[PDB]
Amino acid sequence: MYDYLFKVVLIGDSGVGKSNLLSRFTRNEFNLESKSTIGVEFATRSIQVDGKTIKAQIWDTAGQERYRRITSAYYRGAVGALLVYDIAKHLTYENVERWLKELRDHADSNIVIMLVGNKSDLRHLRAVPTDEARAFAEKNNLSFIETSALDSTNVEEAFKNILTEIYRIVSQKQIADRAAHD
Ligand SMILES: Nc1nc2c(ncn2[C@@H]2O[C@H](COP(=O)(O)OP(=O)(O)NP(=O)(O)O)[C@@H](O)[C@H]2O)c(=O)[nH]1
Ligand SMILES: [Mg+2]
Ligand code: NI
Ligand code: NI
Repeated sequence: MYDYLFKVVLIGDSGVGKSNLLSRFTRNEFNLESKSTIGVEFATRSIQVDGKTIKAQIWDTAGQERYRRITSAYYRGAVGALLVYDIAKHLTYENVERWLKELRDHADSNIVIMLVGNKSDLRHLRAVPTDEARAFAEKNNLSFIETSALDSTNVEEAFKNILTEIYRIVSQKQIADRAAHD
């Protein structure tokens, strides 16, 4: 059983590690040789927030949109988005703004967004300083975390954080809504 089913979509440039974040979170698995994502995939994991069972339904799709535009169907019903860039590849961070516009175009206007700087294990190749991404996240009302799907750092935390924020929002909406029914 679960108390909540939260659809959370992974978005971000191809190669940033979205599928490995998914595999790490849902299966504790990581693949150095993962290929670009076929179509759309989702995987689930349930976590407890405030003693409630939150079932995360995490969606994943290839980041490259040149030939294949992500439709609103991908974003539809999503209450969270993990907007992932690769800390070692500045272009993926530069594209965060385009991903934010994609969210505006395709997703619920109140979608919870977490900026995720993935591949923190590549600190020797870091192209995006943490405080820069933080400042950007703060400016854009995004939560922010750096992860490494490879070494697992902050992967649990990233998902738990976004899911908790979503939980906080919908649990409060439920209380309000119940009152409307009363
Ligand atoms: N060093 C390091 N490599 C990572 C990390 N996460 C993913 N990678 C590597 O980055 C490459 C792309 O990962 P992948 O998860 O497939 O990226 P993606 O964002 O899903 N790509 P696509 O959008 O095209 O499906 C793979 O070689 C993968 O092993 C990480 O945290 N650290
Ligand atoms: Mg992928
Ligand atoms: Ni679009
Ligand atoms: Ni109602």
